[PDB]
Amino acid sequence: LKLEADRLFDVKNEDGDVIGHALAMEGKVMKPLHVKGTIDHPVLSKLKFTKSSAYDMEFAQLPVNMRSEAFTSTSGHPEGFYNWHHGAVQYSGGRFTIPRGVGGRGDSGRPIMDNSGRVVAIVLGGADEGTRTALSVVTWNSKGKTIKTTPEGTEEW
Repeated sequence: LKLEADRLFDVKNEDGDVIGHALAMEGKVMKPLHVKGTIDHPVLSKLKFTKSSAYDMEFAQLPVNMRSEAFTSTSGHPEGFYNWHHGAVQYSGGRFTIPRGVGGRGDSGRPIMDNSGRVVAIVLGGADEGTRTALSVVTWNSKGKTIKTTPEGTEEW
């Protein structure tokens, strides 16, 4: 059996469709800015969100309590395979890549993470490079600063 904390939340549209996800990580609730909807959570949906347009990110501070049920980011990540909801992701030459036909609407927001459980990046969109989809993500470098990879022809999910 799998018992996993309160970290990934649904973001629904007007009639209720899941159009994206929001995550608890490093003391903040966060979600892609382009995802226009409401976080499906009684406490989280009422918080005041700060807009970070240069990274397609929108974040608010995790309530003192929820602070323990949260992910953790990680700077150092070599090439190789990673994990995500739909299976194995793939860091290769500075860009993550998943098979064609896997990514789609509602997949923006979910984390890509290692085997140790640290979040490497968060998904935003994808540009199809023939047989694999290159991912557009918010990732982070050695001295903290977050980077924002965006492939050519990326259509945000």
